[PDB]
Amino acid sequence: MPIINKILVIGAGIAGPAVCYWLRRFGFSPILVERCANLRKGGHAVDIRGVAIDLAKSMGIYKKICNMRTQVELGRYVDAEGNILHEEKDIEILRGDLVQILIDAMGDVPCHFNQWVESIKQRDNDVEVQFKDGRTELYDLVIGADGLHSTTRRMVFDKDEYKLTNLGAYFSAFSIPNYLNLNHTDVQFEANQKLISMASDKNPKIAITGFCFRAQNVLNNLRDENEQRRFLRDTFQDFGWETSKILELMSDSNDFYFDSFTQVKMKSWTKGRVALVGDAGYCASPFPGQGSNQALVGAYIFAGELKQAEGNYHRAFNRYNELLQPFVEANQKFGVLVNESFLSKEVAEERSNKIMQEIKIVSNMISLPNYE
Ligand SMILES: Cc1cc2nc3c(=O)[nH]c(=O)nc-3n(C[C@H](O)[C@H](O)[C@H](O)COP(=O)(O)OP(=O)(O)OC[C@H]3O[C@@H](n4cnc5c(N)ncnc54)[C@H](O)[C@@H]3O)c2cc1C
Repeated sequence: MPIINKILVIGAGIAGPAVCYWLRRFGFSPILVERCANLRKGGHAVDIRGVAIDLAKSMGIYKKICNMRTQVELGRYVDAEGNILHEEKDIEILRGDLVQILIDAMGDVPCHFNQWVESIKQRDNDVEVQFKDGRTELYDLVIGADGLHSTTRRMVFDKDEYKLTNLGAYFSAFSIPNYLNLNHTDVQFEANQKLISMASDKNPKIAITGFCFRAQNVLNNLRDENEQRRFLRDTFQDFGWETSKILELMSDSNDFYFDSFTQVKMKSWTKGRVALVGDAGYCASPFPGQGSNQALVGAYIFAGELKQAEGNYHRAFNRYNELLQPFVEANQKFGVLVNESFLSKEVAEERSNKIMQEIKIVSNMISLPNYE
């Protein structure tokens, strides 16, 4: 039936650039748009596991990813005065490095920045997208790759067609000058169900920080970056160790990110000519560390099923939904299990090791169909 070619992909994270790669490789014409003025490369290291590694090999990015893998030599745990409590010592790679690798591998896929989708209107034979500058454009399909808080999901699906479950924890990531001269070293301070960390590895001039904490009934409006910064500053006031200096340097950080630990549950990730890929449809929260693997696997399956459906997008979408659902369900379950213990050392480590082993295993329990 009618050929599908022109496809809008909204968001340039992991899922968006990955699905553009596979759509273009399989003979479609994806167009990538991003709301931010440039690529957002902030964020902590991610773990590429299992069949996603085979995808990286097929994508010709495996060697690049191995070359960019994290080299941290020393984990260090300290108390509020900086006394050392303890020291320690699939691919782990900084999120931004993976984003750039995927963008680079994309080839000739137009990538547009500072783009604001206002509305998405499904018509008989296409989807009409209006942008906040008044422009209207037509696409055969539209893909939300826009993350946990997906604008696309909100425009396309009714509120009773998705459920966000906030698990009661929040995290932040941002970069600062490496003022403690950490050398391939990660330092972490934990107290009172809060956590702060700082690590310098890839770049000796820069340290990436992270914050983790639990909160309930948040009064603040956390959709705004300034309110996020404010809530973080207020939560960690008087926390100890290096928190004060880190929060001071945060004012000049250009890669700030803040979010909740939240799972997205939907009976379907697709509606008509619209599909969600990655956190937009299936976020499992950071707890199991599967966000990137889900994005990479979902991208491949989405594009493959579309290729084989030869115009029948509803059939492709149904198979996409069905084939990825078991992996997502497993990941979300493991996320909830991790939640139950997050914020004796031996018991805790033993329980954590079992879950991580099981996460590693299910990452290898996906069949990747042959689309070529
Ligand atoms: C800057 C950044 C930092 C992150 N840091 C961490 C971290 O440290 N730890 C962690 O566990 N997870 C982090 N995440 C989430 C993590 O990347 C995801 O869990 C997953 O790995 C990949 O999901 P995704 O590609 O579907 O969505 P995301 O990586 O969230 O990417 C979404 C992309 O869509 C863009 N976007 C959003 N709305 C619109 C719109 N209306 N129009 C166009 N584009 C839009 C975003 O700006 C972003 O580039 C981060 C996400 C971002 C964007």
